[PDB]
Amino acid sequence: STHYLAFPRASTITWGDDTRYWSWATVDFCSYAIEEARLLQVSWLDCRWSMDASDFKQDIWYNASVEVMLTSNASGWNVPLHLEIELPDGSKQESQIVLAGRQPNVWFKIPIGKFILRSGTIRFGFYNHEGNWKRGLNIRTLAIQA
Amino acid sequence: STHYLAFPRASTITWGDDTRYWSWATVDFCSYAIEEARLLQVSWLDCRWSMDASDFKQDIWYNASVEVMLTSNASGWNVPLHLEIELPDGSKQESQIVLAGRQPNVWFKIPIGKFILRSGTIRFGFYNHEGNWKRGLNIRTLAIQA
Amino acid sequence: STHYLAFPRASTITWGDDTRYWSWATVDFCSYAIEEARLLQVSWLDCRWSMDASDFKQDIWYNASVEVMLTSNASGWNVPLHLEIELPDGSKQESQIVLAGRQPNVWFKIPIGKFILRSGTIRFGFYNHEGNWKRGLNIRTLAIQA
Amino acid sequence: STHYLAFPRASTITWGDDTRYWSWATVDFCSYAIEEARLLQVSWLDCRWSMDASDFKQDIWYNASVEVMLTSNASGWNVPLHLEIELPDGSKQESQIVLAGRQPNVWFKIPIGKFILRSGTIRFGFYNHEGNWKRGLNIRTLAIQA
Amino acid sequence: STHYLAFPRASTITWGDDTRYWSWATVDFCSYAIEEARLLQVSWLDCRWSMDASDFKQDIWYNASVEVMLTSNASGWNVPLHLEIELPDGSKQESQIVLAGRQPNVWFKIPIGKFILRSGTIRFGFYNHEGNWKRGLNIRTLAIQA
Amino acid sequence: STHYLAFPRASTITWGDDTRYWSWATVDFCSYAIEEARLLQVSWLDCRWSMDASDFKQDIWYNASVEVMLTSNASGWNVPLHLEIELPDGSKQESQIVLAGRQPNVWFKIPIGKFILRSGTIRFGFYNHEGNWKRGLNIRTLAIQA
Amino acid sequence: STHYLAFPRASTITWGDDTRYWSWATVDFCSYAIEEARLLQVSWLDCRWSMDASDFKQDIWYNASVEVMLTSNASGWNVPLHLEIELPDGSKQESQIVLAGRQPNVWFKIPIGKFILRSGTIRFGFYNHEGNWKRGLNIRTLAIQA
Amino acid sequence: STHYLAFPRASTITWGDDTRYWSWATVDFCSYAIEEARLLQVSWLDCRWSMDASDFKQDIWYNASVEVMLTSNASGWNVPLHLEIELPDGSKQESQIVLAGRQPNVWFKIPIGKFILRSGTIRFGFYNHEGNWKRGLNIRTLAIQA
Amino acid sequence: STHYLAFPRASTITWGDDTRYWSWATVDFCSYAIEEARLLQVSWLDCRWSMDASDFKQDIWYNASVEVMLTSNASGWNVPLHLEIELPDGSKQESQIVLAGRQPNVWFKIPIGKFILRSGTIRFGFYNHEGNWKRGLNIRTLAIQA
Amino acid sequence: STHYLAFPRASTITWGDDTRYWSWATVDFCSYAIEEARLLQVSWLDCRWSMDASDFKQDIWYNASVEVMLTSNASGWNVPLHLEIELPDGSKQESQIVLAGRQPNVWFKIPIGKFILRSGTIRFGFYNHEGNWKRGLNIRTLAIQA
Ligand SMILES: CC(=O)N[C@@H]1[C@@H](O)[C@H](O[C@@H]2O[C@H](CO)[C@@H](O[C@@H]3O[C@H](CO)[C@@H](O)[C@H](O)[C@H]3NC(C)=O)[C@H](O)[C@H]2NC(C)=O)[C@@H](CO)O[C@H]1O
Ligand SMILES: CC(=O)N[C@@H]1[C@@H](O)[C@H](O[C@@H]2O[C@H](CO)[C@@H](O[C@@H]3O[C@H](CO)[C@@H](O)[C@H](O)[C@H]3NC(C)=O)[C@H](O)[C@H]2NC(C)=O)[C@@H](CO)O[C@H]1O
Ligand SMILES: CC(=O)N[C@@H]1[C@@H](O)[C@H](O[C@@H]2O[C@H](CO)[C@@H](O[C@@H]3O[C@H](CO)[C@@H](O)[C@H](O)[C@H]3NC(C)=O)[C@H](O)[C@H]2NC(C)=O)[C@@H](CO)O[C@H]1O
Ligand SMILES: CC(=O)N[C@@H]1[C@@H](O)[C@H](O[C@@H]2O[C@H](CO)[C@@H](O[C@@H]3O[C@H](CO)[C@@H](O)[C@H](O)[C@H]3NC(C)=O)[C@H](O)[C@H]2NC(C)=O)[C@@H](CO)O[C@H]1O
Ligand SMILES: CC(=O)N[C@@H]1[C@@H](O)[C@H](O[C@@H]2O[C@H](CO)[C@@H](O[C@@H]3O[C@H](CO)[C@@H](O)[C@H](O)[C@H]3NC(C)=O)[C@H](O)[C@H]2NC(C)=O)[C@@H](CO)O[C@H]1O
Ligand SMILES: CC(=O)N[C@@H]1[C@@H](O)[C@H](O[C@@H]2O[C@H](CO)[C@@H](O[C@@H]3O[C@H](CO)[C@@H](O)[C@H](O)[C@H]3NC(C)=O)[C@H](O)[C@H]2NC(C)=O)[C@@H](CO)O[C@H]1O
Ligand SMILES: CC(=O)N[C@@H]1[C@@H](O)[C@H](O[C@@H]2O[C@H](CO)[C@@H](O[C@@H]3O[C@H](CO)[C@@H](O)[C@H](O)[C@H]3NC(C)=O)[C@H](O)[C@H]2NC(C)=O)[C@@H](CO)O[C@H]1O
Ligand SMILES: CC(=O)N[C@@H]1[C@@H](O)[C@H](O[C@@H]2O[C@H](CO)[C@@H](O[C@@H]3O[C@H](CO)[C@@H](O)[C@H](O)[C@H]3NC(C)=O)[C@H](O)[C@H]2NC(C)=O)[C@@H](CO)O[C@H]1O
Ligand SMILES: CC(=O)N[C@@H]1[C@@H](O)[C@H](O[C@@H]2O[C@H](CO)[C@@H](O[C@@H]3O[C@H](CO)[C@@H](O)[C@H](O)[C@H]3NC(C)=O)[C@H](O)[C@H]2NC(C)=O)[C@@H](CO)O[C@H]1O
Ligand SMILES: CC(=O)N[C@@H]1[C@@H](O)[C@H](O[C@@H]2O[C@H](CO)[C@@H](O[C@@H]3O[C@H](CO)[C@@H](O)[C@H](O)[C@H]3NC(C)=O)[C@H](O)[C@H]2NC(C)=O)[C@@H](CO)O[C@H]1O
Repeated sequence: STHYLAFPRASTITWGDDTRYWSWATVDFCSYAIEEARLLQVSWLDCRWSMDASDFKQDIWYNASVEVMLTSNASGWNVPLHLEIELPDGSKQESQIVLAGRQPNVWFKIPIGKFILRSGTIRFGFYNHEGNWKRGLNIRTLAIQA
Repeated sequence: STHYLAFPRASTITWGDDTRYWSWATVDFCSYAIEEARLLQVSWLDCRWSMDASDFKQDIWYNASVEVMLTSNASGWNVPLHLEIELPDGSKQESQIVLAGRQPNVWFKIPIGKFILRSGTIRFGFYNHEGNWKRGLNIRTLAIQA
Repeated sequence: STHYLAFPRASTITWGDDTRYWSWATVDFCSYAIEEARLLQVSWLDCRWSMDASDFKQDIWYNASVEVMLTSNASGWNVPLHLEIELPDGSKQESQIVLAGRQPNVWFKIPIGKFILRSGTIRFGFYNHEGNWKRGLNIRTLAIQA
Repeated sequence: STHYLAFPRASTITWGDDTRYWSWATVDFCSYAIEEARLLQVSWLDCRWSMDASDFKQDIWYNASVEVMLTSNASGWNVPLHLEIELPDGSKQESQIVLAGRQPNVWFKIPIGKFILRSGTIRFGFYNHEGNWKRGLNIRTLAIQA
Repeated sequence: STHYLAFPRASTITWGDDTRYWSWATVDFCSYAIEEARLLQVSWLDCRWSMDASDFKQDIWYNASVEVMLTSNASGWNVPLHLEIELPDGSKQESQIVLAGRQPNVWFKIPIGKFILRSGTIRFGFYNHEGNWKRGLNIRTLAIQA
Repeated sequence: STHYLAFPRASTITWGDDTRYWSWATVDFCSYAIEEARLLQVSWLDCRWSMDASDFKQDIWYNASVEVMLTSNASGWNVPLHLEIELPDGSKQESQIVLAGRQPNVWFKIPIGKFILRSGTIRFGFYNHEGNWKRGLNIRTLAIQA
Repeated sequence: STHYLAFPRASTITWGDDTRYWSWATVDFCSYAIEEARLLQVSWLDCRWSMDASDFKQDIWYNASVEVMLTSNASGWNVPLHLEIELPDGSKQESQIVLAGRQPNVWFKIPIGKFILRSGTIRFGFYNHEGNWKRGLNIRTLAIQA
Repeated sequence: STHYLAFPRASTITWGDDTRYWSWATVDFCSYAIEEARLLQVSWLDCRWSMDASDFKQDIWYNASVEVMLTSNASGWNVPLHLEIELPDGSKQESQIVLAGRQPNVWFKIPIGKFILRSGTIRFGFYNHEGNWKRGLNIRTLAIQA
Repeated sequence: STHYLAFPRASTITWGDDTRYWSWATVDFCSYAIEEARLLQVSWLDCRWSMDASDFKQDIWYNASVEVMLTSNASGWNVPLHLEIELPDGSKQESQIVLAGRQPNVWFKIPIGKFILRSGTIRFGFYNHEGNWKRGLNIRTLAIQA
Repeated sequence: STHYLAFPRASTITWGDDTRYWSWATVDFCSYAIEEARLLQVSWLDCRWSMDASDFKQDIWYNASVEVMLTSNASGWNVPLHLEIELPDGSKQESQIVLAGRQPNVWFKIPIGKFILRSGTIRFGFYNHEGNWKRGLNIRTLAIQA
């Protein structure tokens, strides 16, 4: 069951405020006004939510997902999209996914890992820092469940 | 626009795990499994979410709401439901609302106050500690917006 | 806000007129002479007000309460006191309360349910038909509010 | 002894919802929240409670009163205030009273007549339909006694 | 260019003053205090502004719009919302729109027709008189332009 | 609360169409295209909106204002600007204001009087007919409130 | 006591398979997966279960009910919904009900008549063939009891 | 998804009406009154529902189950319980199950076979005709699904 | 005579893309669409145009100005606004101006210095880095003349 | 929106300084003194602005236009006017326009192409090098927009 939904405005997005690279659109989500982050083009693709471990219950397994959509204009996804949960000790749940040739214009949930706590910043995010242009990824929300 | 939804499982509820007083029900909320906290009866009514200030962006006004529903069986609401945001310094946004004779079986958003930052625990919650029995309040989510 | 107060004389009470089981006392209620129904002892405990739906406004949520007092001599309340609103179609808001170990000699409002109308008899009441003796309940009024 | 109190919200008041002519104010009446109907000015003065005969016990004489207050701003009462109980057969207990030069700011009970039953709508009310402006009548409650 | 903005208080709304069906909320509109008409529920949905033809210039084409918002609680809009301009000769610009499955929580301008004059009442409005319940339409203003 | 905004295009302005004396400029006003009337120079300064009394609700006090701006080039305002509401009976709410030495380049609302109805043309306007040149007054809108 | 429950998939529904007019939704009913028939809109409303008399015991009175729910979007029910049991000889138990202005979002059982046997098709159903659009009826099950 | 539930009263049970061998108990099943068939003891164990093929849709695969419970007093189940669907042509889907040493006091669904149609009696049932005593099987319902 | 006009979009503005501090508005400038940079509030006030020396003619004196407007809401200008032209060798034309108590709502041209060339980046700008809040400066254009 | 206006004095014009062929005239442009380049007659028609790529923002599409006017004395335009943007790599946006038989004495914007950057001279210009005499073209400004 879902503990937190966090919307991309609560995240840090490199070039997030620069309309050459990113855009925002107001939409309804089960009666709540949210803003989707809509990637036009960027090379330093980086989206991180920062939350404290004390926000979460200890001695219980959490899983985290990011809900996204590829547009008809999608390109540059022939590279590994790195998925990361950083715990307060400095350790990392590292995984990757390749978004190339997935169906456009449907929402899908990318799992970004699992964690358990036994106080301090937890980072949830995805990134690709390579010199190619990523285009046409829409971000809806980070979900944290237990 | 909505930055965080936090579901009652992420909160501390006095007698929350005791099926004499509280129950839980799995439902769908925009593709996501959540559990509604469904009050049968309690005298110490207390629900608190704990989040850290570093979860939030500075130099911007946040408002916080709690989405609830009264059942057909609702009673004991002829008392002030106290609403509280506690900031890290110990200071408090205190307000109250009276839920008696409201429409049952419709979701409504109780505003619990505003805050702005210029690091540390922020508490979002509602409570009534009086010796009467509160009955038939369903809790969906805490919403934090900016 | 309160639409109708109905005093126990306007109700049907099994054995109401039999001074072995029930008694009446004249008192003042806000400038108005009323008679409290004071249960000495009864096994068939049954109190019903009958009012017509056309007495009430449609497309609005009503709640109904019964104001009572337990005496120092109270006993037999370790049973479910059944609470009922019967609508004209035959359908029922069924709930219960247990009066055992409440404070004696203070007025309290028992909620007996909620209703909304979209013509015909509406019944408001409480009953316990078990073979034990209920003792020491004083009834002041049925309140109907919106 | 009092069988029913009915508050003006349960009644039909011509222009009742129109704040050019009528207003409402929340006050307490013996633990119960009621709304007083407070006439600012109206020419078609008409207040009617509708209750069914089956609400009442047969073979017993009922009397009905309306508790009102004139304000310091009272005027237009140099006309007959018509008092009426309409029985289900269509027949009417007609009387009148002149409110001019009465003490302001004290509650007084206007008797509006008597009835006995041996099923159907009973109307309790007062009216004046003349082209002058009635001002400064506050209505508390209809009382029905036996 | 805009000749008149007319706010819903200047209009006739069936059940407009009845808080079971309609509500009002004070908001700012470019320096000016206006009241939005916020439909909770009604079956006889009818909103008409009445203005005289002499208010308007002759031998010039006017267009008229009504600015509205659907809430997240919107329902009953799977029926034709009738749009009408009645000229003083009795003739009518009749059109309709279906509001079902539109984006909630965004203002949009419904065009209600065009007219040209070559003295007497002009009616601008929208209605649906069917026995279903319309819910969750907020009305900002009628605009008349030329 | 505001009932009608009327823009200067809906008014009669002596020499309004003559670009030696008056000019017009398209601007946005809360999403609505309006045209400001911008006085360059005129001696017969006269601006009148004509609306019918039946456009307005009876038994309620209306106030009317005209929102204007003086430019840096303002002059000839060392005379009384006459403010007038003409009612259908022929009677007039006459007031005046002196615009000399006010702050330029800020919008301010000139109150032009009050009226109540207990059918026919109502005129709202301002004028000065003296042989001097009035210069540099920009007109935004007539507001009618209740 | 209940002899058969028959779910709408076992019935014939005009336009049942056409998602412009009807939809289906999988839900749980006491451990059993059923599909509710959910009317969006249709003009030829017709739902018939066909069962043989030999399915049933002779010399005993059966009653049949259909359990339905009106949605918040309900409309077109200001017409008689015809209720019909056709026996093998061709004879019919004809009755009707009007669903307009009933509470939405609660299950209720429509009785569709009675039969007794002393071999061949029995039809249980409801229909309305008029040119208006029926909307927002959800069907759970036909119940046959004795 | 479930097409028909058929309760044991609709079936033929050898010695069903003889309280030495079988008993019945009224219980609630998702708001419907049903009677469980509760085997005390019998040697000729035989339960058959009879329905006509025309009750069912052709060219679609049906499966049938019987929901039962073994009591703490269960015995004699160390034999094959024969499961049978007889089609109208006379052909039979024959299978068996052994109920010995199953968990008592939990409902479980015995599959009794599959069928497809390309008019006439279909028999669904289970039997054991051996001379031993079967004891402590409770029958809830036959389910037919597609 | 004017050689180049450069509009604030062509410049770097600290917090320029952050709507907490800066905003943009589309306006017409002699038939050309430009965006005015409109300061709401900022502490690090910094605006720099970057152009290359090869953009300019050598052996001729250029002067540079910035056209701005203070709003009615202006504040924090009781500090020196630093004006700067940086030449490619690293040398700087430094001057300052105090904007406090200037006329609001009129465009004025701030001279930011002079330069002459005898290849490389030239920076034209104004800044104030002090910890107070600057508010209500609108920027139209940098002008370069010779 | 417009990023730069560049006036013909900032450009190189073959024979620009020779009053046999070209002339200059001081005029006002939105408060700014500019000089129009007014062609009397020339055979080598060539006008080039030189700006550096670092003057412009990367990863964004720019379009460039030249605003001109033909005089009543215009002639020699029965040839292709070549339009050119040269990028630093040496590559070219080549297009052409024919100015013969256009309206004289109105400003019009000739688009000269589009560019995007992913450091060095960018050339914007128009030319015709043929041996005929071009006459009566007035140049106002190069506009660069994004
Ligand atoms: C050269 C190549 O392979 N392709 C180019 C892209 O690399 C380039 O993207 C930009 O790359 C720079 C350099 O990595 C990014 O900035 C760096 O990354 C982070 C920003 O948070 C920071 O830690 C580094 O200091 C910073 N180094 C710099 C400024 O060089 C920059 O974010 C990328 N820009 C964008 C818009 O994504 C793109 C666009 O510049 O061009 C390709 O040709
Ligand atoms: C007697 C009466 O009228 N009311 C009874 C209620 O008081 C009682 O609810 C319990 O009340 C007690 C005292 O208010 C609660 O105790 C407190 O719990 C809080 C938070 O966990 C703790 O901080 C206090 O120190 C603690 N004080 C104690 C233990 O005395 C207790 O939580 C309430 N329990 C519930 C389930 O609401 C109920 C049931 O005990 O009966 C009423 O009749
Ligand atoms: C049996 C026992 O241990 N306790 C006795 C009580 O049962 C008994 O109360 C009386 O109970 C009967 C039946 O429960 C009540 O009679 C019923 O009355 C209602 C209408 O009032 C009618 O619908 C029923 O048919 C009728 N059933 C009968 C007569 O069998 C009766 O009201 C109860 N009386 C009182 C005063 O409550 C008490 C009192 O006699 O004695 C206990 O020992
Ligand atoms: C002119 C004068 O001396 N007095 C005016 C009043 O007559 C007038 O009061 C309004 O009078 C009309 C007519 O009596 C009322 O309309 C009546 O309303 C009733 C109830 O709904 C309805 O049954 C009648 O058919 C209807 N008569 C009609 C339609 O003519 C109206 O209710 C009165 N208004 C109020 C607010 O009481 C007032 C207001 O117009 O002005 C006096 O000057
Ligand atoms: C003479 C002086 O000092 N100032 C002159 C201004 O008076 C004059 O303005 C014009 O004045 C005339 C007379 O007041 C205006 O004409 C009047 O207009 C109204 C209708 O608008 C009409 O009912 C009157 O009959 C008419 N008066 C006449 C013609 O007798 C006229 O509108 C004014 N014009 C303007 C542009 O405001 C100006 C301009 O003529 O000149 C000054 O010298
Ligand atoms: C125009 C108007 O007022 N109402 C229209 C509706 O009538 C129409 O519903 C369709 O109506 C037709 C005619 O009644 C229905 O077809 C009929 O019904 C059965 C089919 O089971 C058949 O036995 C009849 O002969 C057949 N008559 C024909 C085909 O003419 C049809 O089922 C209705 N459609 C639906 C989806 O309910 C609707 C939609 O067509 O439009 C209204 O405007
Ligand atoms: C029965 C059904 O299908 N739905 C019910 C609705 O009919 C009903 O709303 C009320 O409906 C009537 C008629 O549509 C409306 O009465 C009319 O009011 C108008 C405007 O005042 C007037 O012109 C008509 O003369 C009058 N018709 C009558 C009285 O016969 C009435 O305004 C509606 N009320 C509301 C609140 O919208 C609603 C509520 O009763 O219930 C539905 O079930
Ligand atoms: C003797 C032994 O070992 N066991 C005894 C059981 O046989 C007996 O149960 C009864 O068995 C008979 C024969 O199996 C059953 O009669 C049969 O009933 C069917 C269906 O009606 C019918 O087709 C047969 O003709 C009939 N067979 C006959 C008459 O021979 C009978 O239904 C069984 N009864 C019960 C209650 O299950 C029991 C009880 O007599 O005793 C065992 O000792
Ligand atoms: C403390 C006080 O009275 N004033 C506060 C403002 O100073 C503060 O504005 C921010 O101030 C900081 C400190 O100078 C600025 O940070 C600097 O920004 C420049 C430009 O990017 C950067 O080069 C410096 O490294 C950086 N120093 C840091 C971060 O340590 C910052 O830009 C200012 N922000 C704004 C919006 O102007 C405001 C809120 O930011 O709070 C005042 O109370
Ligand atoms: C001869 C004819 O039919 N018409 C004559 C025009 O051709 C002539 O204009 C001059 O033309 C020459 C050649 O087109 C131009 O010279 C060129 O200038 C460019 C750059 O300015 C340079 O790259 C070339 O090297 C150079 N070519 C040479 C020198 O051969 C010259 O610019 C033109 N002059 C003008 C004023 O446009 C005119 C004027 O002499 O006379 C026509 O009759």
